[PDB]
Amino acid sequence: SMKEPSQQRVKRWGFGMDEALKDPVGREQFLKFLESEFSSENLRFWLAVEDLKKRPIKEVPSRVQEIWQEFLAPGAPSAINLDSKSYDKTTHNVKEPGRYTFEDAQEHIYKLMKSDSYPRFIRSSAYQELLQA
Amino acid sequence: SMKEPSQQRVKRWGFGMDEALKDPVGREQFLKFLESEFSSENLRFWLAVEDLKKRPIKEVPSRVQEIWQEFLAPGAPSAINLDSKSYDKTTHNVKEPGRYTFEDAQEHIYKLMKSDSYPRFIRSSAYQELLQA
Ligand SMILES: [Cl-]
Repeated sequence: SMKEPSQQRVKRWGFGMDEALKDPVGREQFLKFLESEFSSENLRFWLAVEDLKKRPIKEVPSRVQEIWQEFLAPGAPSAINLDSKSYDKTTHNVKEPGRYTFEDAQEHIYKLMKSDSYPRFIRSSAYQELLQA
Repeated sequence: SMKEPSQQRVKRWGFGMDEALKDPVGREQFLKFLESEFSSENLRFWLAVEDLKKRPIKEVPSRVQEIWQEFLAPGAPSAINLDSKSYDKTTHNVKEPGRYTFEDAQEHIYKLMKSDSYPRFIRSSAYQELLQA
């Protein structure tokens, strides 16, 4: 059987959330507390996403839908609150898997073009000749 | 046959990149210009991602892979430059479709637990009782 956690081990859980989460007993105690006050949805969602990262790839589509059904869908039994930006991204990912793969890259490239490609075009002889016409 | 773009139309492309892009003759001219100076990869990538967002969903995985191959894979013929953050997110999405569906939400929730769930656990009787006894 497991040995009683030492004083130092228990104290170390109060040094930061990562400390508590990496210790399996610390993590158990953190969750048990939150359940006792009906406030565990956030940690349970975090743990469900951690589990998602380890699953075999062919399982991902069904597991993604399970997490959405449990935590984020309409009427979800463990509903969590997100900021609008992160909610929006998530819904698009769940409902349109793969479609938004390049979303952050595309926003980066759009911003660059506004500062480089497009201003060069407006300055070009090609554009001036179309103005004339 | 098409008529020559009026002076008013050509002028309009100068009120913002969005104006140039939504006019299909403006888009054509912008691209033609960038190709003449060998700097069109950024717009070509942008246009490929716009196209992706219109494709049927069953076609999205193969199309995602085709965009990765043309602009982003090793030795891509139309290689683009991204910032590290964008490139990391993109690679994960391409190589592990679906797995990072909840990335931004999980980060939101992780940071929230640092300010809410975690402190509540440490100040609880449950934790403080352990420490004492
Ligand atoms: Cl409290």
